[PDB]
Amino acid sequence: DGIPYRTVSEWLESIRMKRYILHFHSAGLDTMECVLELTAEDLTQMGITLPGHQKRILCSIQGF
Repeated sequence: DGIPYRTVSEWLESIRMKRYILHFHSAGLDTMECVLELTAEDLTQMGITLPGHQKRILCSIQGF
């Protein structure tokens, strides 16, 4: 598996981005497996638009 978090929630808590939990559920991103291919364009369309926040989420994913 190799993903260091069990749930999108626990993952988001870890990077202090749990404010965006509802955004992930809205986009039907409910398991960790779903988040692996996110780009900045996908985050934008999720309504996660701030660069800093994108960087935070995307680096975390590369870091898995």
